This record gives sequence, C-alpha cells and structure tokens, in this order.
Amino acid sequence: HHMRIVINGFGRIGRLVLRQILKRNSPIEVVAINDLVAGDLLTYLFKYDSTHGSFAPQATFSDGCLVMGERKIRFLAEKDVQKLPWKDLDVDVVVESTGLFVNRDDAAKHLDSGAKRVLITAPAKGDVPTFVMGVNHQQFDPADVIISNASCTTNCLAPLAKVLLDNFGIEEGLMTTVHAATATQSVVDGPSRKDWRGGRGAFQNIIPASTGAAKAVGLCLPELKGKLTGMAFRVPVADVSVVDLTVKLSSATTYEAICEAVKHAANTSMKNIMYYTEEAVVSSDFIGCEYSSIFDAQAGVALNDRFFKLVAWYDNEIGYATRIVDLLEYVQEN
Amino acid sequence: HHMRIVINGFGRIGRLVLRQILKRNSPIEVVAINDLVAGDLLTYLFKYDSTHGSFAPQATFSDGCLVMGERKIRFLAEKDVQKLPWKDLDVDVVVESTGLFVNRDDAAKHLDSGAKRVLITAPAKGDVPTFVMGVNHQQFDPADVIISNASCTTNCLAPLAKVLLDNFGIEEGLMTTVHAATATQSVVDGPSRKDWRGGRGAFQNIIPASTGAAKAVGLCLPELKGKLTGMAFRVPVADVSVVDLTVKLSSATTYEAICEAVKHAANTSMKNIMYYTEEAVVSSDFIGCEYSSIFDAQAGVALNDRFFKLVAWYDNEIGYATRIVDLLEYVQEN
Amino acid sequence: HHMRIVINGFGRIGRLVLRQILKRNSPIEVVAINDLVAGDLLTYLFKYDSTHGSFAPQATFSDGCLVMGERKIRFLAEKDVQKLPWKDLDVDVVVESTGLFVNRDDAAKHLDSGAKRVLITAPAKGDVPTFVMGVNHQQFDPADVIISNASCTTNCLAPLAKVLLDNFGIEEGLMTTVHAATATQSVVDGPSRKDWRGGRGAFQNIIPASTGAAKAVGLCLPELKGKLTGMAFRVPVADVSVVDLTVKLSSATTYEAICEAVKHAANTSMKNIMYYTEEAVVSSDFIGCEYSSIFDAQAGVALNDRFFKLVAWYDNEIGYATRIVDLLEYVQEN
Amino acid sequence: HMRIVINGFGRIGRLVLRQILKRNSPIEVVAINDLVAGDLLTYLFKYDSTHGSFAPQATFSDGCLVMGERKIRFLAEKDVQKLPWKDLDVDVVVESTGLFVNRDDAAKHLDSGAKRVLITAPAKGDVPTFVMGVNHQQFDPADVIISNASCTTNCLAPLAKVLLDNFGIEEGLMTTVHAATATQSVVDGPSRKDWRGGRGAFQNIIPASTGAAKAVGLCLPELKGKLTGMAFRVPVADVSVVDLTVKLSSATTYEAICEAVKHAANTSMKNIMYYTEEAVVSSDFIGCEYSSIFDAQAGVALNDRFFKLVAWYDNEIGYATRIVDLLEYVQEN
Ligand SMILES: NC(=O)c1ccc[n+]([C@@H]2O[C@H](COP(=O)([O-])OP(=O)(O)OC[C@H]3O[C@@H](n4cnc5c(N)ncnc54)[C@H](O)[C@@H]3O)[C@@H](O)[C@H]2O)c1
Ligand SMILES: NC(=O)c1ccc[n+]([C@@H]2O[C@H](COP(=O)([O-])OP(=O)(O)OC[C@H]3O[C@@H](n4cnc5c(N)ncnc54)[C@H](O)[C@@H]3O)[C@@H](O)[C@H]2O)c1
Ligand SMILES: NC(=O)c1ccc[n+]([C@@H]2O[C@H](COP(=O)([O-])OP(=O)(O)OC[C@H]3O[C@@H](n4cnc5c(N)ncnc54)[C@H](O)[C@@H]3O)[C@@H](O)[C@H]2O)c1
Ligand SMILES: NC(=O)c1ccc[n+]([C@@H]2O[C@H](COP(=O)([O-])OP(=O)(O)OC[C@H]3O[C@@H](n4cnc5c(N)ncnc54)[C@H](O)[C@@H]3O)[C@@H](O)[C@H]2O)c1
Ligand SMILES: [Cl-]
Repeated sequence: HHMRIVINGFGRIGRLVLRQILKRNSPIEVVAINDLVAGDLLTYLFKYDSTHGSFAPQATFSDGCLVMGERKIRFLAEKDVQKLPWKDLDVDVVVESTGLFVNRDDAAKHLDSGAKRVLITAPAKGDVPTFVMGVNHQQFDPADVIISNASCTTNCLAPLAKVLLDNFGIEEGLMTTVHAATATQSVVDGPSRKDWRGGRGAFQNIIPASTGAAKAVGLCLPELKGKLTGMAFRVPVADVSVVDLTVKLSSATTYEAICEAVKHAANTSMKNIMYYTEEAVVSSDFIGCEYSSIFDAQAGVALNDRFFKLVAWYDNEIGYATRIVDLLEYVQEN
Repeated sequence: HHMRIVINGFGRIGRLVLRQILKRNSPIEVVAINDLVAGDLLTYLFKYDSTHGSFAPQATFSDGCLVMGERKIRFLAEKDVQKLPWKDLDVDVVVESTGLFVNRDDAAKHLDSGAKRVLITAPAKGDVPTFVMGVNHQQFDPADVIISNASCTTNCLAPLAKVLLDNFGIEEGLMTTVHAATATQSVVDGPSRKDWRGGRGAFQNIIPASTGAAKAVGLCLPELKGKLTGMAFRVPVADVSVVDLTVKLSSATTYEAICEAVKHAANTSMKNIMYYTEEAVVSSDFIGCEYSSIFDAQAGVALNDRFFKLVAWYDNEIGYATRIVDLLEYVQEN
Repeated sequence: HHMRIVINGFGRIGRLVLRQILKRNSPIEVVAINDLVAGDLLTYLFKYDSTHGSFAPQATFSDGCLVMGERKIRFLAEKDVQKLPWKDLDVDVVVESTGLFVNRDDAAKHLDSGAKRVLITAPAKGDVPTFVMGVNHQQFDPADVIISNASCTTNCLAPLAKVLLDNFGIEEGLMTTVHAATATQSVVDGPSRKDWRGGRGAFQNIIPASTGAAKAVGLCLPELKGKLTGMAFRVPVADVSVVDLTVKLSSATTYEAICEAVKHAANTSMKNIMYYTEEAVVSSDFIGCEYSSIFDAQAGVALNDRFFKLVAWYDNEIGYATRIVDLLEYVQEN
Repeated sequence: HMRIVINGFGRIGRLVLRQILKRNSPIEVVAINDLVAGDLLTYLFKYDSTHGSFAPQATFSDGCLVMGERKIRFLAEKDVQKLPWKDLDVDVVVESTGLFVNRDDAAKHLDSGAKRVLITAPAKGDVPTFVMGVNHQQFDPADVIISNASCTTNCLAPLAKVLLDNFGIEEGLMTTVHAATATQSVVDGPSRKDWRGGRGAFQNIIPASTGAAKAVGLCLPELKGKLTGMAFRVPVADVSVVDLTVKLSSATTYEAICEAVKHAANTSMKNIMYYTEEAVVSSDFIGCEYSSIFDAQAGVALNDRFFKLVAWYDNEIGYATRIVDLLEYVQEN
C-alpha cells in the first residue's frame, strides 16, 4: 500500500534522493533506476561519494539489480524514453532527474510509457505546477500529473521571502547566490553553448551566471511577482551554496525583529524547512544539512529601518534531495 | 630629485609594488627592503610567483642586496621598527605593507626613525588621511605625513560609486565582495582570534567576512555617508575579487545609460582607474589587470529604473599594487 | 588506575585526538587543553571541522572549561612551558602536538613542569624512542619518559614494509608520498625559511618536499637500514595522502601473492592497522578512515617478479590521531 | 608554405594555433573543425584561464577567425566523410578531437583528401609514433598517419634516453603526478573506462593508468619491457611531474646524472630538456615550452645504481609546442 517510484537519471540528485529515501526508512519503494551506464558503475557511484561519504556498505550489484538485503532495485539503461516499461512496473511517480527533459512535452513521454505522475527535479518550461515545501506545496492538486520542485536556490530564497513577506512585506528584492560548482561545468576551459562563461575552468574561476530563482519565487509567492531579480557566482567549492538577499521591506523594522521572525518561523511554520543559527558558520558546516534555508544571523547587515542584506545557506545537493522525498511523501498522502 | 622609498613588508603587496615600479620604469628609487627573512629567500619570492608568473630572470642576491643590473636594493631584517635606519638612507616615503602597523601610533614610529612620510597599504585606524586614486586623491595635502591607500575593495567600489553619484545620485547601496583568499587565511582549520570564520580552511569553504569598504567609501565620498553597507565572502581562488553592488539611484535611468556612463568615465575622468567591458569574462581573465574597477556590463541586472545590481572586478594584488605606485608618483609631483 | 593526559597544541592532531578518545569511549581522561587562544574559540574549532564534519553538538564552553555532559576539560593558554601546571594536574602523559617541541630537550620541559611522560606527535630529535603501532610498539620500555609516534607517512609505510620484509624480503625501496596540504603551508606565496618550496601557494601547486619516513622505517625495522629512500609531493587536497612504494623484493613472487600477504596481515597480525581493498577508491573515500595504511590492490603495478610499485592510502589526520590513542592505551597497560 | 587544419579545437587544438602564431611559423592553418560555432571557439582561443589572454585583435567574422590579414575558415562537421579536405589543399590534418585515435578512424581524413594525419595522442594500430629529440629523425616521408605520443611520454622519453646513452637502464618504474584534464568531472559522475576518473577532479587524488612507460619502449627499443608506470591525477589545472625510479646498468653518482642531463640540455637535447636547480613548484612551469625539465634538487639516490628522478612538464604548452616542432620538421623532410 506504498508509493512506487522510479528514478530517471542516477546523478548527484538521483543518487542522493535514493540515499535520503533509505536514510529515513521511507515507505516509498524505488522500483527501477534508469541511466546511461551499467548498474555496476551506478552502484559504485551510489556507495562512494566524494562529498557525502560512503553509504550502504552491504549494497551490491547482482543480476542487473541493486541488492540491499532483500530490497532489489532494477537497473535500466534506456535512452529512447518511449522504451521505458513504466506500465509493467506499475509506476506511480517518475522522478525525472536527467536534466534533459525539463520541457513539459518531454516529461509527458513518461506518462505515455505508463507512469501515473512525473516529478521534474528542476525548473520546467511550460504549464508545469511548481512547488516549494513550506511555501506553496499545499496547493498541490491530485489532478496535477507533471509537477516540479523548483531549483535548490528557489527552495532557499522562497522560505525566507515568505517570512519577510508575512511579517514585514517586501517592496523590492535583489538576490545573489554564491553557488557551488555543478556537473554542467568543466574541469578545464571548454565550450558551453548556452553560457560561454560556464565552460571556463570551474575550480580556477569565480564565474558569473544567470538564475531564475528570483522570478520563480514570484510564482509560488504571487505577491512577489515583479519584485525580485538576481544573479549568481559559481565558485570553486564542490557543494553548499549561499543566498545574498538585498531587500527593501514595506514596514520599518530592526534586524533583531527579522532574526526573531525567522527564529520563530524555524520553530513553527517553517519547522524542518528553515533553520536559524547565530554560529560562525562556513559553507562546509552545511555539508549534509537537510534544511532548505539556513538563516545566518551574524552575517547579515542592516542599512536602515527598511533596507537589509540577509544571508541564507543551503546544501544544494542534500537539502534539495530531501525536499524531493518530502514532496513525494506529500503527494502520496494526497 | 627622484623619490627614495623603502618597502616595509615584502609580501604579496610589497613584492608586486617593486614589480610594478620596474615594469613601468618609474623614476621612484627603492632604497631598502625590510622583512622577516633573509634577502636570498626574498629574492626567490620576487623572481617566482605562483599567480603572476616569473619576473626579472637576471635578478640575483649578492652582498645583502637585490642586484638587477646596476640597481642594488639593500635588504633588512629588523622587526623592532626603532632600529630601522631611514634617517641614514634619506627615506622619503615608507611603504608600510607588513599589515601590522595599521594604527597611526604604530606607523608614526617610522617617522621617528628618520622617514619623512609613511604610506600604509591598508585601511588605517586613527587620524590618517585615506585616498583613492580617481576619487579623492587630489585632496592630498603636503602636510599629511601619514597617509593610507584604503583597501583593494574600497578602490574597486569607490570609482563606481562616484560615477553613479555624479550621474544619477545614490539613495542606498548594499555591497558584497566575493573575495579571493589572502595571506591572513589558513590552509586547514585553525584559530583566528579576531575572525573565527577566517581561520577555517581557505580552499574548502565559502567564508563570510566583514568589510570596511562601505564605510570607507563614505569618507572619500562624503555625500554617501550613511548610505552604504557591505559584507564579504572569501572563496577558494588565489587572486582576483569582484564587487556586487546593489544600489538604488536617486533618479530614474536605464541599465544601458548606466553602462554608457561607466564606459565614458573609463575613457575620461576614470582613465586608467576604471575599465568597461562587455565580454564574457571570468575572474582569471583579470590576473595581471592593473585597473581598480572593471565594470562587467553583461553580468549586471536591473530590477526597475532605479534599482540595479552592478558587477565590478579587480585584481586585489596587481590592481592595488599599481595604485600604490600611482599614489607615490602623485605625492612626488606635489 | 586510568590515565590522565593533557593535550599541548589543540590543532588538527590535538583536536582529532580528543575526538578519537571520545568516539571510542576510551578510559583516558583528558585533564587540560593548552593552546594559544581562549577556550571559546578552541571549543568552536573542536565542534566544527571543515574536513571531518561537526562533532559533539551538546559540547559547551563554560567557566574556562570544555563541558561535555559530566566531562569537564580545563582550558589553558600558556606558551612558556615552564609555567604549565602539570604537577598540580597530576599529569601522566603530555600529548605534545604543537609542532614546536620536537627536540627532546624541549619536550623534557614538560617533565620539569610535573608531567611523568611526553608523547611527541611527530618525528623527534634526540634520544627519543619512536614507535609505530603494529611494527615495533611492543619495544616500549616503561623507563621511556619521552616517546614519539613517528610521522603519518612512517605509520603508512612501516606496516606495509614489515609485511613485505617478513614474506619476501626487501633489497631496495624508493618511496614517494603524494601528501595533502598541512598547517605549515601557505594560502598564498610566502616565506618559509626551512623549506622555500613549502611557502608557495598550497592550492596552486604540486610542491616537492623531502621526507624522513624512509629513514624512520629503517629504525623501527633495522633489517631495512640503508635500503629505503624517499621524497614527497604536496598537492591541493585538504586531507588524505597516499604512499607510492617502488620496491625490489629479495625473492621472486607475484602481485597476487603480495595482495594475499597484505590481505592476510590485515585479518591477523596487522588487524586494525592495515586494510586491504580492491575497490576503485579515490582519496576522499578515506576521509575519516582510522587505519594507518590501506593497500590499494588494483592501483599497483608489477614490472617483473621482483620489482613492484605498490599503493597505500592513509588519512593523515584521523589515522594518526587514532594511533596516538592506541599508543596511549598500550602505554597505560604496560 | 605548409597547409594544415585543426580537427578538435580543444585545449591542444587552440594552444597549437597559439604556438604557431607566437613563433610566426610559416605553417598556414587553413580550416578549424569542432562541435561549436566559431564565435564561441574564437572566445575560447582569446581567453584562457591557465595561459592568459591572447590575440586581442582577433575576431570572428564571416564564419572565419580573422587576425589582421590571416583568415581561418571555421567548420562544424562531425561526420568526417563530410569534411572538404579534397577541396582544400590540406597537407596535414592535426587530429586533436581525442575520438579518432584508431588508425581506421584517422584514415578517414585521408579519404576526404588529406595528404597526412597527425594524431595528437597515443594511437592504436600500426601508427608510427615520434618523440622530438628521441626518435623523430626516424620519420619516413611515406608515413601518412603519425603520432606525437602523449605529454607524459614526451617528458619520460628524453630523460630515459640520456640515462640510456650514459649509464644504461636495467629497470624503471614511473609515476606521473598529473594535472586534471578535460576527461575528468567537476563532481562525481560516471566514467565507463576508468571509474575513478569520474570522481570529483578537485576533491581527490585519483589513481590512473598510463601507457607512457610502454610507449618509451617503442621510440627507444632498448627499453622494451624494462619500464612500467602509473599516474595520480591531482587538483591542479595544468603542469605535471614524472617520478622515475630507475636501476641503472653501471655504477654512478647523482652528480654524474645531473651533469649528464645538464650536458644534454645544452647540446643534443637543446630546447627539449631543461636542467634546473631552483626551488621550483608546478606553477613555475605554466607556459614553459620544454618537454622535460629535470628537477636536480628534488631527486634522491639510494645507492650507486638505484635513483629516483624528477622531471616537470607543462602538459598543455609543452605538448602543443612539440606538435608545431614535429610539423615544421615534417615540412622540411
Ligand atoms: N546538482 C544540484 O545541486 C542540483 C540542485 C537542484 C536541482 N538540480 C537539478 O537536478 C537535475 C539533475 O542534476 P544532477 O546534479 O544530478 O546532474 P548529474 O549530471 O549528476 O545527473 C544526471 C544523470 O542523468 C544521466 N542521464 C543523462 N542523460 C540521460 C538519459 N537520456 N536518460 C537517462 N539518464 C540520463 C547521467 O548519466 C547522470 O548520471 C538537473 O535538472 C539539475 O538542474 C540539481
Ligand atoms: N593581498 C591583497 O590582495 C591586498 C589588497 C589590498 C591591500 N592589502 C594589504 O596589504 C598589506 C600586506 O598584505 P599582503 O597581502 O602583502 O600580506 P603578506 O603576508 O603576503 O605580506 C606581509 C609581509 O610582511 C612581512 N612582515 C611581517 N612582519 C614584519 C615585520 N615586523 N617587519 C617587516 N616585515 C614583516 C611578512 O614576512 C610578509 O612577507 C596588508 O595590510 C593587507 O591588508 C592586501
Ligand atoms: N596534520 C597532519 O596530518 C599530521 C599528521 C601526523 C603528524 N602530525 C604532527 O602533529 C603536530 C601538530 O600538527 P597539526 O597538523 O596539528 O598542526 P596545527 O597547526 O593544526 O596544530 C598546532 C596547534 O598548536 C598551537 N600552538 C602553537 N604554538 C603553541 C604553544 N607554544 N603552546 C601551545 N599551543 C601552541 C597552535 O595554535 C595550533 O592550534 C606536528 O608536529 C605535525 O608534524 C601532523
Ligand atoms: N590535455 C592535455 O594535457 C593533453 C596532453 C597530451 C595529449 N593530449 C591529447 O590531445 C587530444 C585533445 O585533448 P584536449 O585536452 O584538447 O581535450 P578537449 O576536450 O579540450 O578537446 C577536444 C575538442 O574536440 C571537439 N570535438 C569533439 N568531437 C568532435 C568531432 N566529432 N569533430 C570535431 N571536433 C570534435 C570538442 O568540442 C573539443 O573542443 C586528446 O587525444 C588528448 O589525449 C592532451
Ligand atoms: Cl580510576
């Protein structure tokens, strides 16, 4: 009587989603894993992780499956999309995490192959409902067959933006994310058609990049439509990012009142989504942290009673994968 | 009568100051070099540089001097300040680049040892006039015996702030600098009494840090007093930093008009101080660049006709060292 | 009764030694911690670690002590050694991990201040017995008041050398260690009187360095005197190193037989000292690993039946700190 | 003059063009083939994170790389058979994609009209392999498909030849501590050939195999079966170092080795080997054009026959310079 999912794309997100499913003993049953390489190599990448340490030492690859005691997850290596056997496997939700099927027309092919629902682990183009846990996820409708979990940056900015919005109101906001390197970057200078800068050596450079997170916050928080914009800098760390939010609030307030508002949210409405800290934290302190947004109280500054610069950390890998598991469990219960 | 200077602290700044003096064939004569290690080791660090490449292959250390053809610079290794022979060497300006004499009372010890003037290559505490080339350096008075060149970050933000001030006015400004690692940081987690986060491993972490640039810009541009605030993030690159300036202007404008104002300033009032580019630049492209502030036209964003986020690069080593040589030559001419 | 120790130098090794004492619930009682800064900063560095994650979340700094439930460790900040109160604190062993008292005459001052024994966490100059767990530690004499645990590299090479010696004999051995960066290195190019190359930017360079491990192995394994030599390369990783041992054995053998010899030792005589793996391991896979020497079976190569190149990993921080605790527990029982 | 084309405008392809221009070589680059448009390729040629900016007046215009009066046609064909080497007067195709290392793959350039193909990597099959300063004079004008070996082979082979000619070699085991390359990953990902090579390049020391030791046995047949080796990939963007443990055939001293290498660097190995006694680190060789820089102070001696020797090389610039050197030698022969 549990939820049957498959993971399409066993990458950073796909593998860590399975890790988080196992780490919490979720009732979700992972039925199949699809990627481009054989299961023995995927099992290796699942067991060994340069960022998050080793996992499941007893996990083994046997007979085309990932064997973990009695749990057996079927490995697949199909690229034609239409040849995925979701009808035979009775797939409830496809976790679409390849990074290549962000268009709704592309994601709809999983539905044609027998899947009942599709969860895109990235911002999606087209009429795709997008949810951020703790912000607008209760707006999920059982009739939505293709949904998105937004980006990791949106999951960091949106909760903070909601606390500021509900408590003080927002007039204007300009956001910067100092972002860890991701798989789309290059080890040495190479070509990247969509963004030339992104092909430059990932660990030699601070790399400016665009982001849609600020506009995305305007979708799950419609009162913020047209009030936020942003940019990004890619920097040589392998994981963990930070949001730098410069905001003009609608009401006069103090930095203490903002801290108290975020602290109160982290203990109530934003429980397990936002975290509030006053420690002298650095990025590596958040490797493995599962919150969407960790408010850095000592880092922020106030210019006057309406202009502030606020700092919020996030493990762009683990925090996002955990939100995927949270959203899946919410969809099963609705 | 040429200017006779000495370099106190032959570190990143001290060595690159000598490089830039020689690279331009300046009439400034370096009389002595003071540091904690022998001259043979200092000559080695002068000839080989992990960031800026090898320099002066014919340079050699002989008889306690740095021999470069006919130029001979005396090496010193005194730390008690009071034993430095600046009176016998007829020192016009001491380039104070140890990082330890930022207080005016400490820097005044060079004057007691025979120096006529002291230039602190960092923000200074006390009544020390601070100058930014292209912003307020013409306010230098020959009666000023202890002067400062502000920080590298202030030299990047102040020219951009002046252009914005003169053309559109500034109501509010919130600045973030994504800054390269510097010598005060640590290779692995260690203690840093004044700045706990700064002792964490420099190349494992995004490290939040405070900055005095926003307050310093309010001093050399008094119309911006109380209008600017800022913070910093230290990231794993060995050189080159970038200013992220969120500014609300006093009058409505377009992003194109801002670009045109900076472009024109770089060709006129900010000649050899600011540079304007529209190229797809990343940080390593500015290694060796001598400008104080390089406006990145494609990286910036606009929220509306008064609220913008602007991006300006700087080689925190070479750009600052070049401004030191510029300020010395200006002081010499007045 | 139980052993009372103090940690002189609360650095990478000093903190991880305390961490390893607690992780195994050792009967060793840490009575005092001495370093250069106050206990609140030392507590912060103990709780947060860029390389090994956070630890002891309920640990607090209070009244100049490190409070962990009912365990209370006194914090000290004395550097003059002769003013250290080891007589009043009833100190059995000083864990000397500052890196500054490697000479026996310097370490003997801990005895003059009231300590009964000194364990130097580094190679030591003078008549200091040096021990490698699993190789020669049973040669410890209760009369030895100042002892050494050798280097991290010696603790990796010596166990492997012993297995090769006992099974096949060694005619010649030439060792290279590709070593992680350590606290003696620099973030940017700076002066290093003892080692000019070591002052160059730690994360910009492969940096050649000398090593005493090969000679140190010749002391705890006298049959190898004059048969081993070595060098090192420091590379931009924050932790985990690897030994590259080129060895010509005394008798003909196969690479499979070497693997079986090491694997067999790991299950018996070298239990918890050596580990044997055939996995496709990389350096980060050994972060947190407690073995002194992990044999990388698939990475090594054979030239012929007597000349081999063998690969052995070690977490130079955690592996060595664990051996410190192992040596301390052995000394208590003897 | 000699007319060449560059197939694969990557790290090697671009720096080869950079080295041709830096020396004002008579070689004329007729066309450039890659997967992306010329404007992006022009950008990557002008800006380089490792070796700095170059050719500021260069621009992409009318599908060409324009540099004053030089105009290089840009191509973006992947089907090989659709490359117009017959219409062009192509003398040598610089095969630098990394994907056509087999002779059967390289022979397709000949089918399109090219007169010769130079594979910028170790090649499988009956492909003559040359190392400048070691065996390049064995080049035969009848050789239509040739190889320049690897960057690691170009560092090890000159040192091995000096040791071979002066003292003889009994046995040798080589390790290269190697900079990260384009085949690696920024974060942990799949790599079918070498699983370890897909792990995060700048988080890890990564063991890897190498064929350099066997390749030295080809250009120096007296060393066949006497050398073996391995590699460690480490988090630097450029410059690698060879760690050669060798048993020599005759008793000698470390000073005699240094003097032999120093002597070769001044004569037979001029502009191929360099001899230094400075306190060098890897970044000091960024831009260095020698194939093999002997690090005199880093090496150690065990006895009068067993030594461990250290030789640096810029795996990008040194290799690209040897490509241009080999091309200029082939043109004159
Ligand atoms: N990396 C992050 O921090 C992060 C954060 C939030 C969201 N996301 C999003 O998650 C998605 C996955 O990114 P990632 O970081 O895991 O990247 P990744 O490169 O590590 O993972 C993608 C995986 O999909 C596989 N794949 C590629 N083409 C395929 C195909 N046709 N069929 C099946 N499998 C295929 C690849 O082999 C790879 O294992 C992206 O859309 C990304 O934008 C990533
Ligand atoms: N590094 C940058 O990017 C940058 C930019 C702008 C300003 N600055 C400022 O320039 C100053 C120098 O910093 P740096 O980057 O050159 O650091 P650094 O550590 O590289 O240089 C300081 C040098 O002074 C020497 N020194 C220390 N104590 C001394 C003493 N008592 N007498 C003589 N020499 C002594 C040290 O050995 C070292 O060589 C600092 O105040 C810094 O804030 C640096
Ligand atoms: N780092 C490793 O991987 C490793 C491995 C094996 C052995 N070791 C050895 O362990 C020793 C400690 O090295 P580390 O890596 O911990 O370096 P570290 O710099 O991290 O630790 C040294 C600590 O001692 C403190 N200290 C300095 N002078 C002091 C004084 N006079 N009194 C008290 N405290 C003082 C410093 O503040 C610092 O916290 C060294 O001898 C090193 O060679 C290190
Ligand atoms: N990188 C080094 O240090 C080094 C040293 C010695 C030899 N090599 C060899 O040189 C070769 C090139 O490697 P690199 O470092 O330049 O890698 P790279 O990835 O930077 O360059 C390969 C280029 O070829 C292009 N390409 C791919 N498929 C193509 C196709 N079908 N047709 C045309 N162009 C295509 C790619 O877009 C890319 O720009 C490899 O064989 C490598 O082994 C490299
Ligand atoms: Cl007891």
